[PDB]
This record gives sequence, structure tokens and C-alpha cells, in this order.
Amino acid sequence: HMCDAFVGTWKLVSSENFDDYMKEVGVGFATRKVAGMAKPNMIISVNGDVITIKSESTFKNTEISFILGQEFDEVTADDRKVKSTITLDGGVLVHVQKWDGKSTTIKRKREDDKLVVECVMKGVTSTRVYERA
Ligand SMILES: O=C(O)c1ccccc1NC(=O)N1CCc2ccccc21
Repeated sequence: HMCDAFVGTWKLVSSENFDDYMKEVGVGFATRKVAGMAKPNMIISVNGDVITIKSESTFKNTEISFILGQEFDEVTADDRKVKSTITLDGGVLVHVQKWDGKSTTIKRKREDDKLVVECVMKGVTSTRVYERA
């Protein structure tokens, strides 16, 4: 029952500073522009200890499956090859991605009926708000 309140199908309803976040991460112009138009569907499910997060969009579909606290390979939607670890900290899913000596942290939180995603790369934060589909 660890992630019960995250489970479901979620649709993006607002974005702030995502282009700047993607710039800070190193995403190039064309990918930023196309990816920035997308309104992804995030689908979160749990089977035993395995959490799966899918994101479906016109641009790219991604899927990760993981166990909390256990590092894994992830190829991001912008084609970074990263090492990821996702933990639960006080009810927040905290996802750290490491690549090329860099790091970014993505936090996913339930707040009212929303799922709020905060992405941080050095001093840049972007907020992506999802509601139930
Ligand atoms: O988008 C987000 O809120 C998001 C937030 C945190 C981490 C990953 C994210 N996004 C993501 O994994 N994808 C996959 C497919 C796709 C298309 C266009 C823009 C983004 C995405």
C-alpha cells in the first residue's frame, strides 16, 4: 500500500519553467520545443514491490519499473542514459538521475487531488501539475 495514492492515470494540466529546466539539463533546441508542447499522460502502477511509471505523449513514450532504493538504468525522453534511484521520503517519491557527472532530482507529491512534480537541476526548478485522467 506504499504508493497507493500515486496509483492511477494522470494528465498534465499545467507546466512552469519546463523549458528552462530542460535547458539546464542540456536538452537541445528542437527537442525542447517539441517536448515542451506535449501534454503527457503519466500512468503509475504497483505490483508487489515493483512500481511502474509510464509516460505517454505525442513526442515519446517512456516506461520505468523499479524497486524503491534500488538503482537502475533509465534512458530519458531526451535520450540521456542515466543511473536512477527512487526512494520514498516522507510520502514523496524522490527520483535522482545521475549522468556525465551531473545530477537532477524529480519529486512527485500528492497535493489535494493533484499529483505535483518538481524537477530541479542546479538552481532551476520546474513544476508540472497533473490531475486524474
Ligand atoms: O513531463 C514531465 O512532467 C516529466 C517530469 C519529470 C520527469 C520526466 C517527465 N517527463 C517524461 O518522462 N516524458 C516522457 C515523455 C515526454 C514527452 C514530453 C515531455 C516529457 C516527457
